[PDB]
Amino acid sequence: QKKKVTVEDLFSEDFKIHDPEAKWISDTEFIYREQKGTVRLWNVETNTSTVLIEGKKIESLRAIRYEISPDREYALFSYNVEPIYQHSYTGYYVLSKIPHGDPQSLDPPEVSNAKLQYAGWGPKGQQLIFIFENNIYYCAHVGKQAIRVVSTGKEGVIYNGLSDWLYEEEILKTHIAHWWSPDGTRLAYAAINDSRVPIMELPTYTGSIYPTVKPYHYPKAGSENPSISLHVIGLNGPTHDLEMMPPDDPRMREYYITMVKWATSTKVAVTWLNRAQNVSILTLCDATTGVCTKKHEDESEAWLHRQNEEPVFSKDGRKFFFIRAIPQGGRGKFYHITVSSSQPNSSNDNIQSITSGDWDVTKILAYDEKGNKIYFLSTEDLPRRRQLYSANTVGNFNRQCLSCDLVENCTYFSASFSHSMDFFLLKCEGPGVPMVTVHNTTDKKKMFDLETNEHVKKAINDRQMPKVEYRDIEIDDYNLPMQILKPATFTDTTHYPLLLVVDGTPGSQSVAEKFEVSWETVMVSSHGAVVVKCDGRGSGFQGTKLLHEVRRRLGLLEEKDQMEAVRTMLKEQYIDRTRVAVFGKDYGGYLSTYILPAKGENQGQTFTCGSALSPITDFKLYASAFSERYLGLHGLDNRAYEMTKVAHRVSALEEQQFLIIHPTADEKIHFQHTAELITQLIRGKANYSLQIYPDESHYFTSSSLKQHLYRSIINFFVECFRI
Amino acid sequence: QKKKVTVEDLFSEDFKIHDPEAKWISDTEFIYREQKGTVRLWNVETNTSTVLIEGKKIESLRAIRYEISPDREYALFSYNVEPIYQHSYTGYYVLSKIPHGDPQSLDPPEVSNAKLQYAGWGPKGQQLIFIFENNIYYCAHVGKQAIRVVSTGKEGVIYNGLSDWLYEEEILKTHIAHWWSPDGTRLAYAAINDSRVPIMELPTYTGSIYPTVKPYHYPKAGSENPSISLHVIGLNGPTHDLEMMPPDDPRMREYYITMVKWATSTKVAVTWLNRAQNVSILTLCDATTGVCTKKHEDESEAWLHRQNEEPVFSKDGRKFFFIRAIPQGGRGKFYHITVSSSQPNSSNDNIQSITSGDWDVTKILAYDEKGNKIYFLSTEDLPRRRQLYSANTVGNFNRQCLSCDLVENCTYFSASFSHSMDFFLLKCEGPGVPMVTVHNTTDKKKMFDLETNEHVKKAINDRQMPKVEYRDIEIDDYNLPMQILKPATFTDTTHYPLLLVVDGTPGSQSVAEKFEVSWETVMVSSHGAVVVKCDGRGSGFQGTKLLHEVRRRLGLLEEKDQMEAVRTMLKEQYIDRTRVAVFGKDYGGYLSTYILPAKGENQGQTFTCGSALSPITDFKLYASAFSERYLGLHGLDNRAYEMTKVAHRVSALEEQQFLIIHPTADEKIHFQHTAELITQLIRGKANYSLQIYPDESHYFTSSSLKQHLYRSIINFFVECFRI
Ligand SMILES: *[C@@H]1O[C@H](CO)[C@@H](O[C@@H]2O[C@H](CO)[C@@H](O[C@@H]3O[C@H](CO)[C@@H](O[C@H]4O[C@H](CO)[C@@H](O)[C@H](O)[C@@H]4O)[C@H](O)[C@@H]3O)[C@H](O)[C@H]2NC(C)=O)[C@H](O)[C@H]1NC(C)=O
Ligand SMILES: *[C@H]1O[C@H](CO)[C@@H](O[C@H]2O[C@H](CO)[C@@H](O[C@H]3O[C@H](CO)[C@@H](O[C@@H]4O[C@H](CO)[C@@H](O)[C@H](O)[C@@H]4O)[C@H](O)[C@@H]3O)[C@H](O)[C@H]2NC(C)=O)[C@H](O)[C@H]1NC(C)=O
Ligand SMILES: *[C@@H]1O[C@H](CO)[C@@H](O[C@@H]2O[C@H](CO)[C@@H](O[C@@H]3O[C@H](CO)[C@@H](O)[C@H](O)[C@@H]3O)[C@H](O)[C@H]2NC(C)=O)[C@H](O)[C@H]1NC(C)=O
Ligand SMILES: *[C@H]1O[C@H](CO)[C@@H](O[C@@H]2O[C@H](CO)[C@@H](O[C@@H]3O[C@H](CO)[C@@H](O)[C@H](O)[C@@H]3O)[C@H](O)[C@H]2NC(C)=O)[C@H](O)[C@H]1NC(C)=O
Ligand SMILES: *[C@H]1O[C@H](CO)[C@@H](O[C@@H]2O[C@H](CO)[C@@H](O[C@@H]3O[C@H](CO)[C@@H](O)[C@H](O)[C@@H]3O)[C@H](O)[C@H]2NC(C)=O)[C@H](O)[C@H]1NC(C)=O
Ligand SMILES: *[C@H]1O[C@H](CO)[C@@H](O[C@@H]2O[C@H](CO)[C@@H](O[C@@H]3O[C@H](CO)[C@@H](O)[C@H](O)[C@@H]3O)[C@H](O)[C@H]2NC(C)=O)[C@H](O)[C@H]1NC(C)=O
Ligand SMILES: *[C@H]1O[C@H](CO)[C@@H](O[C@@H]2O[C@H](CO)[C@@H](O[C@@H]3O[C@H](CO)[C@@H](O)[C@H](O)[C@@H]3O)[C@H](O)[C@H]2NC(C)=O)[C@H](O)[C@H]1NC(C)=O
Ligand SMILES: *[C@H]1O[C@H](CO)[C@@H](O[C@H]2O[C@H](CO)[C@@H](O[C@H]3O[C@H](CO)[C@@H](O)[C@H](O)[C@@H]3O)[C@H](O)[C@H]2NC(C)=O)[C@H](O)[C@H]1NC(C)=O
Ligand SMILES: *[C@@H]1O[C@H](CO)[C@@H](O[C@@H]2O[C@H](CO)[C@@H](O)[C@H](O)[C@H]2NC(C)=O)[C@H](O)[C@H]1NC(C)=O
Ligand SMILES: *[C@H]1O[C@H](CO)[C@@H](O[C@@H]2O[C@H](CO)[C@@H](O)[C@H](O)[C@H]2NC(C)=O)[C@H](O)[C@H]1NC(C)=O
Ligand SMILES: *[C@H]1O[C@H](CO)[C@@H](O[C@@H]2O[C@H](CO)[C@@H](O)[C@H](O)[C@H]2NC(C)=O)[C@H](O)[C@H]1NC(C)=O
Ligand SMILES: *[C@H]1O[C@H](CO)[C@@H](O[C@@H]2O[C@H](CO)[C@@H](O)[C@H](O)[C@H]2NC(C)=O)[C@H](O)[C@H]1NC(C)=O
Repeated sequence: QKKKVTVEDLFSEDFKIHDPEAKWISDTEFIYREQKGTVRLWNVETNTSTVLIEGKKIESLRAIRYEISPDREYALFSYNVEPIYQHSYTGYYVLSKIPHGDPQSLDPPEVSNAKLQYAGWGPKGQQLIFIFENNIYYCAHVGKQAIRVVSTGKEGVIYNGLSDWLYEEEILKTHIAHWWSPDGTRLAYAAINDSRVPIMELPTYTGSIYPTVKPYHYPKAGSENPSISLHVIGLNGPTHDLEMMPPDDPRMREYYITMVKWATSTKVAVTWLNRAQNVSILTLCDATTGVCTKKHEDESEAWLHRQNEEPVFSKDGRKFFFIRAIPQGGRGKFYHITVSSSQPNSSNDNIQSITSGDWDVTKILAYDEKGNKIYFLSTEDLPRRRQLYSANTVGNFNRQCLSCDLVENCTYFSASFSHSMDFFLLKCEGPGVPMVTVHNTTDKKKMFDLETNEHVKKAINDRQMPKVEYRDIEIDDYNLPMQILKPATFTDTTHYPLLLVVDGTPGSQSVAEKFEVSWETVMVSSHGAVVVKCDGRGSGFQGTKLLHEVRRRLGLLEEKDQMEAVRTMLKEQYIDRTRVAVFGKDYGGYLSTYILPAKGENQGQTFTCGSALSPITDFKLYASAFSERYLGLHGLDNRAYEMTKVAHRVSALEEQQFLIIHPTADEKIHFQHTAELITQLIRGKANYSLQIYPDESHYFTSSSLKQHLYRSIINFFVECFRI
Repeated sequence: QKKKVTVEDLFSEDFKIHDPEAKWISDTEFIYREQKGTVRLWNVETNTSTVLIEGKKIESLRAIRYEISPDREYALFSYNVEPIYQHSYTGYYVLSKIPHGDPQSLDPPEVSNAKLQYAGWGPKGQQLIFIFENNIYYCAHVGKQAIRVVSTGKEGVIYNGLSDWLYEEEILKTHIAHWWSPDGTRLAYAAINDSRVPIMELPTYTGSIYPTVKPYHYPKAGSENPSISLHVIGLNGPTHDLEMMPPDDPRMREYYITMVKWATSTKVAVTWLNRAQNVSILTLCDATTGVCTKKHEDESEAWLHRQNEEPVFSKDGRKFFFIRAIPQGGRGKFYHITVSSSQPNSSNDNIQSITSGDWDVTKILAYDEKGNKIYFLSTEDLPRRRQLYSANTVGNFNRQCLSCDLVENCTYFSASFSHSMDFFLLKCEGPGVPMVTVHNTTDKKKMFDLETNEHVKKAINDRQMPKVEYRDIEIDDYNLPMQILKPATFTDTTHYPLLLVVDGTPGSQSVAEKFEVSWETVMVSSHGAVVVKCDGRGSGFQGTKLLHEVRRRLGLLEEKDQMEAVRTMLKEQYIDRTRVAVFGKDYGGYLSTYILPAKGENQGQTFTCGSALSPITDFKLYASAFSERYLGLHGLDNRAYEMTKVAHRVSALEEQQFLIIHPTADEKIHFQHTAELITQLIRGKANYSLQIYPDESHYFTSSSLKQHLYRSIINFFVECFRI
């Protein structure tokens, strides 16, 4: 009847969602970040959305990033930013006054127009720091000249203020590794030493006539990890730099610092996780002593999970709210909020959780000390959803679900409260087209809409959007969610081809009510096929027990859980056994290539064709922090790294078409994996096909490229599908 | 009716030809190298084939190579752990006495069980040398301890006695670069300096956890070439090392030494070719003076060809027989034998050729000074054949064709004469199953058979061998030969798919009556398809004019010549326009990917699918010696390297399937080419498919691998063929 979703549509200015990136500045107003060019400043109390910056950003060579100072008198702009790893704000930095006019290059002292690794504003006034060649420079006053506060930096070897590869990609999940005290007087920063970490060479084939390798420190499983230390310096006066000394538990001689936050302007909280990732230690250090005191500690049989977890302290640095796994009677433990006094005394804990049940809390948003309110997101509704809740810090702990069925057509949520909990920004993300709204904490009434994305709502309604469907299945005391997407003009007579899209990274979640549109949408819409996603054991958001089911068995269970979801889908009559395919990327590529068998024996050849994008195929060749977490430390050969090798599985492979896609200069999952895999396919005399992306990184931060990628992928399955 | 030729057959112990590798030791007997294990020693005069070595070679960890000493009292052996046998004479060597028993490791002085880069026997006695870490060691007596005669060697940078990459692959065509004087008193050796040659890094993805690149000197077009010098040392007494000084012709400031041979035990012949390869200088040097004297010189407009050409001298070092291009009236010049006195005096040449015509002489085999006989191979019969001839060095120069229709069922030939021309070994090579015979020079009578390969003759007769067919076509004053292979059970009703197999390396020859069986045979036999080969301009064995037609036009003409051969084949009715495919490897892969167009416009899409194995795609990235030879020197940008880029052609590509096969650690044609090519396929939004061979070299010296290769190739075409 009307237009099917096509790839062009995917990259259409029509289907582009616009995130206002709203951010509170006070307890009465939020930034009202770019509406579609200009940057405003809404004032919820008395609708006064002033103008802070305008389409003069386009002027500054389309500054990719920008940040208004605290005193709201300047703005920090970055342009010609080039991406490094996951997230890497690293380009040219310019400063300008709030209304408009007169930009200025932010360069270190004595150096000309040079790229910076990071800029960003301080907490108070217009203080700011910027990192150049791994050294931290500071400027209190905008006119003041920069001062090199820390100078032990050494490009690619000694990082301070920013993460090294492993810290950004695996252990800290951010490139930023420094933290200002609340009063902007002291600055805490991690100092990472990759000096003794092995160096991986990345192959190049396109640069000059004689391409050369790009080296960088990357620790494979078992090798030496980056050595880290936490430091703090004064931002006024001689600045005495002090290192925050770590605990002692002999079960913490090799560790990662996974979390650091200021409890007050004198004390800073730190979580110390040991390399084996089975022992954790929360700590309060004196930013003037360097003495850290144990404030709690956890240990697990498998591996500690969710360790970047930031605690919420009471303005007086007194008691605080953390969140961890608590037994929850039977059926593993779940993540819930917990309370402890500021000065936990050696004997026992102040232990006592605020929430409980067989559901996980996923994010503490705020603590209203003036009474008993603690806002957060949870899976209490359905693990596939995200609702905003609130509980009483006192007596009862009654949970009131603020979102739940408010602003309908969407059940996935994110939100932030004003600097007084009064109001809060609330964003959808699904199931319906995403949007941003504003409410007053108490009332819960939509004070107004910030972004509705009508463009998108229109365009979507002009297309045969796929039809969603959730069908919890189950193995053992576990129920595995699994959403199935149907062609939208789905009947029951016709038989459709099955496309299993598997991720399966332990801890992640593939079945959720978020709003997404990718090449999968195109496959369902434009080429009419049903896609199936399922979250087996190892999945997150369903308690420790489920999660840890894959310990030292990476890729074994998930093969069964996935095959079981395929089988139950094969039983239906609106799907024909002959056209079954599988796809997966990253850890998903591993599972993807792991799942190309034949169930039973007489009933062989379950899949027709499969594909893996940047597949990991040997955890011996993968990042320490990841492999060791699920298979335990290597060295003395934990011999879990042997049976998990996907090589053992390709031995089968009889008639399936195998398409491997892999960007050549992949810094996360080295092309080395794909290379080793193909070697096996060759010895095993199997048939494969490779598509390469010469000198390309792991992420695909190019609409142009991402597009080509998708097209390639759809062109593969769509082929081994039509008959 | 009976078995079709299959891949298994190809690698069957049944279809394996056995080359006795017969080699004369005197004027009455040849080695009778391995009959199928044991090594004998036939005595043609009185049938006495003694036994020199036996299946005791299998003993010595299956020595891959072996060589009996001159005094026939010892035997050199060589094996390779991690078996791979190009024949870079590198591995572990052992010495043993002629009958049998007691092997001994040949290691340098003071070093233990270590690999050697080369061994080999001297001319007289049992003298021998061996190269270790690019230094030459000498042992006169078997018991004598080695002496490091030359010690300026530096692994991978300073080679002496052996070629560096470029010298082995392109300019000398051998890894061996040393030559003993006839009397074993003086030793000449090339000293190659790659010190200032750029170093190419080869990507590795499989070795250790952290793969690393493998570096080595490789000169791309325009870069600095290896610097060479010729040296001579005495093998008895203090050994004064002397360098043979090169000429002066300012048109020889940058040169390659392409040929060196001893004229006597005091004089050595050297051919000096300049980098541009358009000026050549034959020279006689005094192995005791170092003074080289011009003895002749050639220059061409295009490029000199066949420069490794060794001259044949009269026992008294007097007059000699060379072979070069001589005008031959009209229609270019052809290669024929030439005579000159030993001491050519400055004025004019002793010039006067012995043979002439529109055919090429391809190899001087011997000179019988006792009269007037000069034996050689030629294309005088048909360029697609090789017959043994003879001519009179005196008065007439009458050519008598010794082979021609002798031992029928085969017209391709190779041969060698005893150390007195009396008898001669004669080997087939085609068209019928290969074999080795023995005749007495005068008589021409088959004294007996040395190797008949009945196994093969049997097995072949049990199979539906493809049917051969030659069909000279023509463009301009040139007739382009083109053999076509038919399915053997070929009718005329049925329509067959066309498989154009193109090589096209300038100077080479693809259409010849040699006996070959590869995946092409399987394609014709087992999958019934007709393959077509054609030799357009640039081909060899048909005079200078034809050859040089491609100068600075690499890939242009050959596209037309090839397309024309395809068209004339398309006209037939036993072939259907719908299933036309093309394949090529190396320079053939270049042409292969160059030929994926549509003739005319309305009659587009000439090919359905094509494939290129290790395709060169940019002569700027190829070996200097090769590119510069056909496109002229680079540097000041000869801008022929731009239009020849295959990139310009892939722009078309609309519906064809493109399968690129490339071994990753290819040292001859860098994977870099395939990488650059794919980048273009991506920008041009074309469809391709890559098959890689992780860490594999360029050659495929593994039956196991070679097999997988073939299978892969047949599996591709056979697919886009069946309907
Ligand atoms: C890698 O790919 C190879 C081909 O690209 C695969 O080889 C085929 O493997 C099958 C099964 O092992 C072989 O048996 C087949 O049996 C079928 C009937 O039983 C035949 O199919 C019929 O229809 C096809 C449709 O195209 C026709 O082409 C065919 O002529 C026939 O009439 C098959 O042809 C064949 O008998 C088959 O021989 C193989 N095919 C070919 C041409 O290689 C291989 O399995 C894959 N994996 C590996 C190498 O292990
Ligand atoms: C500051 O906060 C304001 C809070 O009101 C905000 O205004 C928002 O609220 C009003 C009303 O609550 C929204 O009203 C709009 O939408 C409704 C329903 O679509 C319309 O109602 C009816 O429309 C019919 C037409 O069929 C008309 O005939 C009826 O008389 C009736 O009005 C309204 O007409 C109106 O369009 C308003 O949309 C909403 N604002 C947004 C866009 O979110 C203020 O916007 C805000 N101050 C600023 C700076 O705008
Ligand atoms: C790369 O491969 C893709 C598919 O693997 C090629 O796409 C195909 O291109 C044709 C036309 O170029 C599409 O249209 C066809 O039109 C005829 C009408 O004459 C019709 O009979 C066919 O049914 C077909 O619709 C074809 O649909 C399309 N295939 C798909 C579904 O993608 C592409 O041409 C190749 N090279 C490129 C990208 O240029
Ligand atoms: C990672 O970065 C740190 C700095 O954050 C590096 O520190 C340097 O470590 C070397 C040792 O490898 C020190 O040199 C040694 O000094 C001692 C003096 O006691 C001397 O005996 C040795 O011969 C050697 O010279 C160096 O002083 C130190 N840099 C300074 C001055 O702070 C560290 O090496 C890197 N990785 C690690 C943990 O080794
Ligand atoms: C969390 O994982 C760590 C890492 O395995 C566990 O710690 C222990 O690590 C040490 C490594 O020094 C292992 O010690 C071994 O103990 C045996 C005892 O006979 C000794 O003979 C060996 O020489 C070696 O010292 C030990 O295997 C390992 N413990 C475990 C889990 O087996 C830590 O205990 C784990 N925590 C839990 C219970 O989750
Ligand atoms: C949640 O609320 C939205 C509104 O914010 C709902 O929008 C409605 O979406 C349906 C799609 O099923 C629209 O239907 C279409 O109407 C047009 C009328 O021109 C017709 O041409 C199409 O064939 C189709 O029937 C409907 O117009 C729209 N309602 C309006 C007018 O606002 C939405 O359905 C709800 N859930 C979601 C996200 O689907
Ligand atoms: C390739 O190999 C040769 C040897 O066969 C290299 O010879 C070395 O050349 C360097 C110059 O690049 C010499 O060093 C210089 O020596 C002069 C002597 O007066 C001195 O004044 C300079 O300060 C410098 O040290 C070096 O002596 C020589 N090696 C020896 C001792 O034999 C040659 O350099 C390599 N390729 C080329 C042409 O550079
Ligand atoms: C030394 O030289 C001998 C001289 O010929 C070898 O003999 C060979 O030649 C004879 C005849 O010329 C062959 O005759 C037999 O085979 C043919 C083949 O069909 C028959 O038609 C004929 O009736 C004979 O039966 C020998 O077979 C042939 N021998 C070989 C193997 O070549 C003689 O063999 C050789 N000395 C040795 C060591 O055998
Ligand atoms: C190969 O041919 C030679 C001739 O070169 C044969 O030997 C004699 O040749 C002369 C001609 O110069 C004849 O007059 C003799 O009659 C030949 N010998 C005889 C009687 O056969 C020789 O026999 C052949 N091969 C060998 C040397 O065995
Ligand atoms: C957020 O919006 C609601 C409007 O519905 C406000 O609620 C009123 O608050 C006053 C207290 O200042 C009460 O006395 C009224 O009874 C409330 N109105 C009613 C009847 O709903 C609220 O004031 C707004 N923001 C906040 C938190 O004050
Ligand atoms: C063979 O080629 C060389 C170079 O290509 C010719 O020598 C000259 O080399 C210089 C480089 O310094 C060029 O500038 C000249 O243009 C070259 N001469 C020519 C061909 O114009 C050499 O003469 C060539 N031989 C011939 C005549 O073909
Ligand atoms: C060349 O001669 C051989 C003899 O060595 C011929 O052999 C015959 O080959 C056919 C194959 O078509 C077989 O059917 C016959 O049985 C063979 N003859 C016998 C019985 O020996 C051969 O035909 C000729 N050409 C080639 C190489 O095929």
